[PDB]
Amino acid sequence: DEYDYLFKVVLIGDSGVGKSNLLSRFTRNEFNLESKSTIGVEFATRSIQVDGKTIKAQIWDTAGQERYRAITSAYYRGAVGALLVYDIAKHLTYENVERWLKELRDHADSNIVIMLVGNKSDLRHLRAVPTDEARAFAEKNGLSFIETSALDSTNVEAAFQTILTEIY
Amino acid sequence: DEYDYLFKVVLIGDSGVGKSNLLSRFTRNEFNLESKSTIGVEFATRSIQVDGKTIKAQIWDTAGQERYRAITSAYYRGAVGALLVYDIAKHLTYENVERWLKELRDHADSNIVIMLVGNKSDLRHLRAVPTDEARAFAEKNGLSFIETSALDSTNVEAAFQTILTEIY
Ligand SMILES: Nc1nc2c(ncn2[C@@H]2O[C@H](COP(=O)(O)OP(=O)(O)O)[C@@H](O)[C@H]2O)c(=O)[nH]1
Ligand SMILES: Nc1nc2c(ncn2[C@@H]2O[C@H](COP(=O)(O)OP(=O)(O)O)[C@@H](O)[C@H]2O)c(=O)[nH]1
Repeated sequence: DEYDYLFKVVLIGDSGVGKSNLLSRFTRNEFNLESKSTIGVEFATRSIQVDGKTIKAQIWDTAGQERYRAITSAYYRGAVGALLVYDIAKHLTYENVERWLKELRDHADSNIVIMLVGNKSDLRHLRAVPTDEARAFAEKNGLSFIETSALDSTNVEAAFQTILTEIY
Repeated sequence: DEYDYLFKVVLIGDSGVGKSNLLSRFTRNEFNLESKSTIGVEFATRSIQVDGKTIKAQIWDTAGQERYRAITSAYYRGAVGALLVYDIAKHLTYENVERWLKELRDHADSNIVIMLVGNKSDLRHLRAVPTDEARAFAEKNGLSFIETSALDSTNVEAAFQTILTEIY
């Protein structure tokens, strides 16, 4: 309705890291243990205050199954921010971060803000990716970093708040 | 990208009529009693080889929640087809059809192909909307008509095939 800006932010990362739940957690405060992730591409909006300004954060997610030219273009088109997500309890998903970074470099707009997100922090008892290793990688590649839990909500609001503030 | 044509078809109608399940049926022949409907807007693609050609039917669905210019325009933009859905066991969802037809009128392309769909035909013992009446309304408005059951699959693939044939 009435707002100041509209920013599109896309979620990327291995399937199963919790992208659909970061989306639902942030935009509707909903979480599902048994995934209700999109079968294709999905986006939902959340209005949030940033520096007094009302921003409509339109968050995108995908199963990544469909990759024909048209859909891949539509996904990144206009995106001013990207949350590159991995699962702190699954090292493989972090090992794939390098590839997702290249993906963004090959399809995203040049001015896109990227933030590395280690999701499922509530599973720290089974941690597979040391916070320090991920943070160091984040710094060396010039991008913000934070660990979240869509499950218990820790840092979810902060994560989007941060990337949105970096874009504005 | 190796198809011949890309047709965008949108699903509209009251929430709870079964749109997310028509989408899951059309794309993966799957049905969920426990709704996995999108929380905002989502689209998935179904590939079908017809006339030696290969067509990608990009089906869109909506939660109907988010309602702000930007997204409303993007929803109908480029759509060559529309499935206007109601629940045959809930008379109110049928009453709203006329109002849904109005939204297509001033938001969708004038030449968009519209098919009226009476879903949940498996709940015949709870029917609230007589078939002949719905069909008469469709007839008078120049709309195709069919009753489906995303739950037991009846006429779902046929409804899809019908509108695509009308669009192609
Ligand atoms: N423990 C835990 N599970 C999570 C978290 N976020 C998502 N999940 C779960 O992990 C699975 C995969 O999540 P899904 O959201 O479908 O992620 P996607 O495939 O990346 O989009 C589901 O079982 C979720 O309930 C989280 O922060 N903590
Ligand atoms: N009996 C019956 N239930 C259905 C049918 N299609 C969908 N449903 C159910 O009715 C509810 C509403 O469906 P949902 O797909 O989320 O429709 P939406 O809100 O229009 O997008 C869900 O519990 C579905 O499982 C159908 O053909 N028959």
